[PDB]
Amino acid sequence: ASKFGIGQQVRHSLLGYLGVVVDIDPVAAPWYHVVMEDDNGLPVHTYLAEAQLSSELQDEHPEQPSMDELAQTIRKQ
Amino acid sequence: ASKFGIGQQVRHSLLGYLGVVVDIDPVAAPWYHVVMEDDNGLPVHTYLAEAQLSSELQDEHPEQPSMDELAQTIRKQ
Amino acid sequence: ASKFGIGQQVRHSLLGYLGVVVDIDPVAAPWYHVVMEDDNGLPVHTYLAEAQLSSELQDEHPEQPSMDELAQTIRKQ
Repeated sequence: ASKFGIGQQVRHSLLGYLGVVVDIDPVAAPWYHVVMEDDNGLPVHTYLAEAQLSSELQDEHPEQPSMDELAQTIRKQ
Repeated sequence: ASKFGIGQQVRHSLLGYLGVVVDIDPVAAPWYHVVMEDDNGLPVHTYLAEAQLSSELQDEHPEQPSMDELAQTIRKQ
Repeated sequence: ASKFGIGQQVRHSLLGYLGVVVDIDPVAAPWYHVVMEDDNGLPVHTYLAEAQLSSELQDEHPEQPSMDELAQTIRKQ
């Protein structure tokens, strides 16, 4: 029903930014609420169609620790 | 009561970014929740006063299809 | 229980952007929903851990009036 899950680290298929899925909106694919670090590194709330997202393989990002921190935190909230 | 409507394509009166109104907050004008593509092209959730927004005339944006996609989708959700 | 309050002007401890706390998420410190102006000056919704935030001293920002406007408005909504 949903390709990506809440708390999963994802990347923008086009721009390649790192982010975390924080919510999903149903009703052909669903939209995703994802907190995503931009150019500067601001954890910015974005609204992205499922086709704009790709799974992030790595679980550790030393350059972007806050996104690892976010993913772990959300996976419990 | 509200100058702009949910699902309407708008532009930032100053910066000129393209966006879509996704929600409105009442109580002199109201604030708008609008998903708006920035420099890089991230559909970023912004919070803007009514005075910062202008109607977008065009209904078709080949350079920014996701904003057209967003507007149509929201106009049904 | 919470270091920063809703409606308080804050700065990103690292990047130094100006923003306003619009909501707080509990359950070791809490996360903050803060509307924050980026490079271009977009009032962007960001999600920040308490450790990423610092109190903003000044109450008047002539270069960024909308953040002063936001703070005052939210302190009543």
